[PDB]
Amino acid sequence: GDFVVGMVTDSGDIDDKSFNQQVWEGISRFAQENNAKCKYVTASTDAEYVPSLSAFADENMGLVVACGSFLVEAVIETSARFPKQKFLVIDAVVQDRDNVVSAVFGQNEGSFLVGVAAALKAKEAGKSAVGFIVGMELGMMPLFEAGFEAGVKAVDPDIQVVVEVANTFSDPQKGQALAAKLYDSGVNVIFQVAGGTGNGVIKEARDRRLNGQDVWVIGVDRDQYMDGVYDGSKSVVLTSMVKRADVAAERISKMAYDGSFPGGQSIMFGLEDKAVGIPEENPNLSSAVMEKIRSFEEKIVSKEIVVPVRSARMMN
Ligand SMILES: O=c1[nH]cnc2c1ncn2[C@@H]1O[C@H](CO)[C@@H](O)[C@H]1O
Repeated sequence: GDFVVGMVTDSGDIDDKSFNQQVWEGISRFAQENNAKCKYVTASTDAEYVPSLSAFADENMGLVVACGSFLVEAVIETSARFPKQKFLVIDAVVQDRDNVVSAVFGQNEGSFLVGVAAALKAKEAGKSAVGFIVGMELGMMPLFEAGFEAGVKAVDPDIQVVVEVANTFSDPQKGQALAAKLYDSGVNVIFQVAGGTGNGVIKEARDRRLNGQDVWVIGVDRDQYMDGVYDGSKSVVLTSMVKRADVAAERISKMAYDGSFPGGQSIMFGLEDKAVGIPEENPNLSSAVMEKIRSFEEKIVSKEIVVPVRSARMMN
């Protein structure tokens, strides 16, 4: 009865205020605007990955969307079994499948920009360390730390980045504990790249500011400024590393619907497509800080500066 897009995620939550929420929102917009339909399913454990993709393929969906590095192995296999079914992989790469499109993001380039903002706010308070909390480090996740460190060092090579890994994208309690550990050490800015877990990092920052501690958090995926309002007016969110997975999902769903699915291609959504970067409006960033950030953004887009894909501590 309708062209249908089906989303399979490893997360039990599409309202994570971040990544899964952006993907579902993009699929939802495509459906609403094109008189089509959509649905999703959660694959909590990997024993569910293959059967979940298979069921959708068995219903002859217009497009099957798989989110994240965890589902890659299952997509690689399943796409070969259903050569006529179109699949879209977000946040990972699949090769040798003419029925699969891989959407990847230049998140190292966008993270460079919030690294500049972080280093400037830290210097403002005489701090020589900033924090970074990441959900997991598999797949393309290391790009966030690589770019964040690069942006911080571009401002002041002496500022250290202190890293904490949660090893989960769905545990806010853990996010809060790791944020408390970093803030208790004297850090005043933390960039969180942790999906649902990250909501706990934002909560901890809100609680600290409420009681007079001059701390900040940088959000991810969505513009999380409102998520950080703690006293009715002010927000603890300095800025956010926005990642338009919604645009990717919506646009590729439309290509599938129209017959122009770019099967077998990896499409990079980067800083020049405005697919990653910071929000257009930033109440907590001064015009001077904004100028510095846009200056760097221009050099990255022109390739005058190339942002690494792995941080110093992860390189030989
Ligand atoms: O549930 C998830 N499954 C896989 N990856 C995720 C999930 N949530 C978040 N990310 C990854 O972490 C980054 C920051 O939130 C997201 O951009 C995405 O790359």
